[PDB]
Amino acid sequence: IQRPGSGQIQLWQFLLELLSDSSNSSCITWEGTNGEFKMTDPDEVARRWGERKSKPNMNYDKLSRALRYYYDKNIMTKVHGKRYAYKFDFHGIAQALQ
Amino acid sequence: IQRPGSGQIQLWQFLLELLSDSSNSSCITWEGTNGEFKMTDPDEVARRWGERKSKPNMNYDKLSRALRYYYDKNIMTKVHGKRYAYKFDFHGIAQALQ
Repeated sequence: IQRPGSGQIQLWQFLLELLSDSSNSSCITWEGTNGEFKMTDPDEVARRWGERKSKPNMNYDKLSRALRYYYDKNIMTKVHGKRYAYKFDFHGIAQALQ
Repeated sequence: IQRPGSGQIQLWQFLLELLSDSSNSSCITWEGTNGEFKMTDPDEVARRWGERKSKPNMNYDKLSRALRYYYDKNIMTKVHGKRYAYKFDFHGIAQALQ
């Protein structure tokens, strides 16, 4: 776990940070089913990630590629049939906290 | 979030810590459905919590009462139809990380 709001934060924790504050819902919001979320403005999520990390040329293409990497790590999966929807895996997140 | 293994740890984080290590499965284990777990030896979980917190007279009666408190906080719910089964709520856990 890194310090909330920090530049060293990992992507999984950054998305949980944005989700924890309902005022972010115009760009990213919980869906209601445990751990499932949707990027209501995926370009805005990518912009905010770019700004946190000060990474030039960050965009949704790059953000989605990073999210795909979490599947193998058991930290997240995509949700099919929905737009820009993903689901956190509690089993990998618990490990990521230690 | 507190330091893993610390005496100051909260109950929700202590249970995630035990769950993160599959070798604990004789007393507490993931069920497979996202966030659901079962206390395969609830008295052993209570003993380990008692030992972490150095709380005399800790027992399953007291542990279960603490778990009930998390329902109102949106951190956990009981699972009906199953023995000693509970489910973490990602929505309250995300907040608990900030």
